[PDB]
Parts: sequence; structure tokens; C-alpha cells
Amino acid sequence: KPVQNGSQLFIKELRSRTFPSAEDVVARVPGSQLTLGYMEEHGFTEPILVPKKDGLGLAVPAPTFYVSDVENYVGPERSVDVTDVTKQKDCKMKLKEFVDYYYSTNRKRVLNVTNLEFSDTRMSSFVEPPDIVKKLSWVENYWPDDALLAKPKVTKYCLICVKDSYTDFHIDSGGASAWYHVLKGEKTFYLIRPASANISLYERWRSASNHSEMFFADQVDKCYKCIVKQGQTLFIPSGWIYATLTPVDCLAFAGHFLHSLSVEMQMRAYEVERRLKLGSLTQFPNFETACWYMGKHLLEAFKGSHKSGKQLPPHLVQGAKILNGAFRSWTKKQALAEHEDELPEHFKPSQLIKDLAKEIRLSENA
Repeated sequence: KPVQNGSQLFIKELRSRTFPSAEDVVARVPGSQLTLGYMEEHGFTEPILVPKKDGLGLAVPAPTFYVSDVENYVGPERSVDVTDVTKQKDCKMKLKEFVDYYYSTNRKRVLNVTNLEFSDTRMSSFVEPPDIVKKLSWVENYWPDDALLAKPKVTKYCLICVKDSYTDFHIDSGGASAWYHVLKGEKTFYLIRPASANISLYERWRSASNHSEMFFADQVDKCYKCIVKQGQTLFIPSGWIYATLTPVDCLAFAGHFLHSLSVEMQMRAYEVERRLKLGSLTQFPNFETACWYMGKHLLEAFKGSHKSGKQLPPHLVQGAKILNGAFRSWTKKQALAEHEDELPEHFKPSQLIKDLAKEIRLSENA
């Protein structure tokens, strides 16, 4: 018989198993040193652990903020997605019901809430993402407040995981980058670098019928174990393939974002998820729309570079090229009525593409 991912026996085996330490891969960095400059220097290709929130500009409630408090500020009647970890199946229920389960003592099932986005609730004012996320975020920087399409609702997630909760290996939707702040308890991350072959293996694993019977880390050379403890914040870069195990009841906050340092990985991950045709919780809404606004921004940056003579950094020019490729792909004749639904008002794709292509040429000559 095969071991089912997320099962009690799986958890036991997983806890006993040895992994390479995240020591080699995850930088420990004080909040204040996590600047745009830092990110640009290192390129945000590896996860970053910030042991204390000081300097991050992260706003979160005190650790005396409990799940019962979440219930009050989010609202007991709110519908929430709940994962039954042992079955690896998902269902819906009112938050009050989950909270009832959470506080029970005879706790049979293993259930978690991992996609409660609360920007539309009273609890929203209690949490502000780290300053660096805001500085990097395409949505925060380039999506206009008067936009007719709604901003991707992925900025503030509340996660509630019971002891022995497990979330299986995945890449975040849109190849989005993520921050995770553990308010109470702890969460163990198992991190796999998105080397090209690893991504391919991941795609083939996600698409197999027996994938819930296969431990993906078995297929790769290095899967790093990183324990994130109370008060600590982990930043996960674009495309990283990761799973998590919860050793004790945990309450955490998280957010997802796109940025200019991983344009290529973002597109690669998006193409993988579009081939998989799976989706789920935390699907990145209006990913293409964010891309369109980025594209408009780039044209403006280019045009403004003539006035100042200062060229765009090569990663931005390379980013422009990749985005233009996508735009062409999304607007070709055979290309969906799915794609037009994500185009912002007043956009002229044929012209943007033509205009971007010209500006990329003008910059390359130099």
C-alpha cells in the first residue's frame, strides 16, 4: 500500500526524516537592511528570513491576538475554505464553525484555513504588509486606484493551521513571491529551488493521478528545511516549490506579490499552471491585468529615459521583452475571449506591443 500525502503516517515519517538545512540557502537579514537596493543587489533569487519584525514596517497585532479575535474581526458568518489535511480534500464552512473545531479538545480531523483574505474585513486595519513588499509590488505601484477591474485580492491572508497540518508542494499562482509572518506558534517550510528541471518535474508530478501518493522531495537533489518561529517573517521568491508542516497550532499572516526581478520566472510559473488547468485556493486573479499595467509602465519609463538620457537597467529591458512576448501571445487571433476579459479599459494592445518593441530596439542600440 502507498502512503497518502498528509496522512498521519506520512506526518510521522516526514518528522523523522532528515533534510539539508536552509542554512546554505536562506539569508538571515535584519528588517532595516531589506531595502530596494538590497533586493536589486542580490536579485531576490533565494528566500530571506527576517528573525524580528523591527525595521520591516510590518504591522501586525500583538501575539495576544487569538483565533477567537480573528473570528470577531473577520466575522463569524464569513464563508471560508477549509482543507481536510488527511483527505487532502477541500470544503466550505462558516468561520464560526471552523473556530468551534479549532477550540475543541477531542480534535479528530486535521483541518486548516490557508486562504482567508481579509482586506475586505474589519481585521484589515490590523495588518500592513512589509514596506519592501509595497515597494516591489506591481499591483501596489502600477495598478491605478480608479481602475475598472478590481485589484488582485491577495494582499492580506490569515492562516490558521492546527498541529500536524501539512500543505503539499506547490508553486504560488502567477509565480508570485510571498511573505509569511508567524504570529503564534511555528511553521516548517520545505523549500525546493526552481531550477529548470525541478520545475519540469513539479509539473509532471502535479499532473500524475497518483500525486497524492508521491512525496515530491524524493524526486529532487535538495529540499531545504526552514523552521519559521514566532515573530519571524519569511520571504519566498518567485517559482520556489514548497510544502509546509505545522508542528504546533499556528496563526500566521501572508501576502502574494509580483515584481520586476522575476519577470521570467513569473511567466514560466504562469505557463505551467495554465497547462495544468488545476487552479485552487490562492489562484492569482487578474495576473495578466497586472502584466498589462506593468507593460504600460515600462513604455512610460522608456519614453522618460530619452528625456534624461539614463537607460533602463538591463533586467527591465529584458523584462519588457518577455512581457511583450506574452502580450503578443495573448492577443493573437486564436487567443481566447479569456484574454480580452483581463485587458484594462482604454488599452490598445496592438499599439502597446508595437510601441514597446520599438523602444526595446532603441535601448538595445547603446
